[PDB]
Amino acid sequence: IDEALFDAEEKMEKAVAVARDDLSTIRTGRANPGMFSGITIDYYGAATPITQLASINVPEARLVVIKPYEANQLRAIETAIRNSDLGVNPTNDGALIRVAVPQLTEERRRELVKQAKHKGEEAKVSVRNIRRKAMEELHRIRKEGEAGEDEVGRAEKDLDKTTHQYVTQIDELVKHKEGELLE
Repeated sequence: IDEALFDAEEKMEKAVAVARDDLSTIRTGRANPGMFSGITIDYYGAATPITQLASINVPEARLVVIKPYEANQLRAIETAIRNSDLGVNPTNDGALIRVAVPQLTEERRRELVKQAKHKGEEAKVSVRNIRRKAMEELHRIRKEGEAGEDEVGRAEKDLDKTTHQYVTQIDELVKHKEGELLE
């Protein structure tokens, strides 16, 4: 009973954390390092995220400043940022890549709102699957008479509450993202 519930809770929480970082990769007004994570260059044979290859810094609200660890990688990093879906055009002063974040077209906000809702959908499905796995275990325990009927009844109601708890948190994260998109 306990192994199944505690493990389910621990996994749900990881899944919520995973969703939080997933949403943080969405292009938004008020730039963040997350939106750069998806972007990747050919780094000596292996595609590498430029989150790994540079130090992203966000001074002003819609102004990003990026410093490549190995200077000769600037061109490729700046080119990757140019050819990404971020809708930005970088410049450089020989050492630092300067990225100006333009305002999103209302035409592109709904599109990124739909991506934020989809990422939420993914994680909620994953939370539901974790519940189902724990729930099947609870059903097996009752079938085999490995715990009292009321004991499992209690665990079932606890498991449901926990699931709702974490499905809502995901909804909250998406609502908060949808808000950041329409700002």
